[PDB]
Amino acid sequence: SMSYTWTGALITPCAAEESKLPINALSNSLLRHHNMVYATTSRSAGLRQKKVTFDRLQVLDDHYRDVLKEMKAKASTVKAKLLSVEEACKLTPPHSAKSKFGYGAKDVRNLSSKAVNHIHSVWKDLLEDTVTPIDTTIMAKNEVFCVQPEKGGRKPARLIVFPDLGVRVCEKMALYDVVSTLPQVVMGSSYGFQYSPGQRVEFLVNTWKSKKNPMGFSYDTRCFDSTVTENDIRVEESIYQCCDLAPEARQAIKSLTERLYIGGPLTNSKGQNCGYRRCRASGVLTTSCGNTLTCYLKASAACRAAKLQDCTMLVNGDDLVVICESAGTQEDAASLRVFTEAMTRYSAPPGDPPQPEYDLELITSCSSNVSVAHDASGKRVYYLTRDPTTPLARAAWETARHTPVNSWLGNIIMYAPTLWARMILMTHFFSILLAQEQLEKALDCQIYGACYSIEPLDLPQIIERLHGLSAFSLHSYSPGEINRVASCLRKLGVPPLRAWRHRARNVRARLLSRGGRAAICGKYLFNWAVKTKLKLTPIASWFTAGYSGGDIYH
Ligand SMILES: *[C@H](/C(C)=C/c1ccccc1)[C@H]1SC(=S)N(NS(=O)(=O)c2ccccc2)C1=O
Repeated sequence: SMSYTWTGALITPCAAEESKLPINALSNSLLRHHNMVYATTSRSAGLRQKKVTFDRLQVLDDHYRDVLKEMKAKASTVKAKLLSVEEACKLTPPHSAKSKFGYGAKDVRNLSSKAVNHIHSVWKDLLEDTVTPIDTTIMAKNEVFCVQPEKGGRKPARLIVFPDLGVRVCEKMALYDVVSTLPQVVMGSSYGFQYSPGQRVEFLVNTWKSKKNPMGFSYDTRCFDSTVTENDIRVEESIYQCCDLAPEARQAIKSLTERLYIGGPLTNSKGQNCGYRRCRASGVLTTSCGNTLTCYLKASAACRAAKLQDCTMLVNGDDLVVICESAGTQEDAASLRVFTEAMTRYSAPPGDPPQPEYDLELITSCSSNVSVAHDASGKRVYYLTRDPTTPLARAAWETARHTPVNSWLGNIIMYAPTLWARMILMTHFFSILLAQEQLEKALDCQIYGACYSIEPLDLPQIIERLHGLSAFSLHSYSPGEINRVASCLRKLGVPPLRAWRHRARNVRARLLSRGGRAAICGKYLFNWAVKTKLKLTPIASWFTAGYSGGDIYH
């Protein structure tokens, strides 16, 4: 069936959309080429609609059925419970999209009688009606990127589809415990959201070292959400139903699946009918869990079809990486074409064809690649990094414009061991926080899809836990990494790393002169900036599951 059917009505914005980086002294000091930074808007929605709209002709075989049978067996050992309205309300983000029935996120969090009444009303309706399609709102996402001349064009806006606030609260009650506990049990070590950054790089390295003749490859599915069929979503439900569940939970899950997840009508911000969806909605609670389960199922089946030896997969929604035993270059290449053929039959063709890689560092999965550096003692340390272009473009944007999004803090947290996050991001932002006396201001930031409120002053502690103490002592970065960073800075017009060392020394001194956590930040985060090193001793729920698009607040 067609992933989407459109009426003609346009995907419209709900408010003014900023698209260009303003000339701002603060952002200019970080990146001079402001014209290269842009934010996607609803104006490119049509280009995205065109790409995500196509016919899926899914054909399933025995390998697929065998894997599914094995997954359900594991799911049978899981027990999940319903969440109380109170529990679901507390998981709702403070600035979550308000309901169309006279109440908003604040009313929900506060448990206002009106919000609570509508929620119960929606829940009861889910139990009584398991057929009538639930309405959803389709919008174009506003995300920031840097122009890529080689790509021959700007990135079109991504589309987000989500149901009313009342429905989202019900989703939580019916499936939050399921999507938070089931994945790990069914996919074991392959489930990527159970790992902190340090555990992830450890799993990748250990997995690679466990093979005799290692070969790995990432598989990029073209428009994954669009490739997810009604049957995929129903197979997903059958997996949830294998759990030990409460009677109305089963009914709620059946109802949500039939009325929302398998598809439904699309409505723009103006209230007009844009069409119908028959694929995955990017903006529901089960998006992450469902995509991960589906990707895992198809990929596992495809590994068997391709006859790959001693395969180990790591999955995070639609992001997939496989590490196995090589059979030779010509044979590996042929095996991958077979793997791709199977995925295509399962309704999951590739964007870029997968390529066998024989060097772990050359594999990009979850937009990251493993790299190596050395700690104070010269000991080899593996860590995850990535081209810093997008992070820096977003950092410049967030410096110039008041955005409720703080991707820069997420980047420092997740990529703390990198030379770019340490020398550039930490330096630039702590300088700003000092000038504005905002060191104590808590900022919201997404981690594995969930929203957390984080204090920048708690970074040292957070980093030690997520990466280990070595994150504050890494040096002797690989030639490849150093070159990628340097090339990125030239492209964006970002001051060279040496210019950052000077700034960091000044910032470090200012932090040390301040009290408590501030001095700890100066000592641990900027020890790299001084020759006379200080002694870095141990400083005196984030990685359990994925929730991208799930409207979750922790
Ligand atoms: C990829 C991913 C899991 C990246 C990763 C993990 C650990 C260390 C470094 C990178 C996808 S899946 C997902 S949800 N992501 N958002 S995140 O919150 O995990 C994140 C935020 C900022 C920087 C890296 C990851 C991913 O990025």
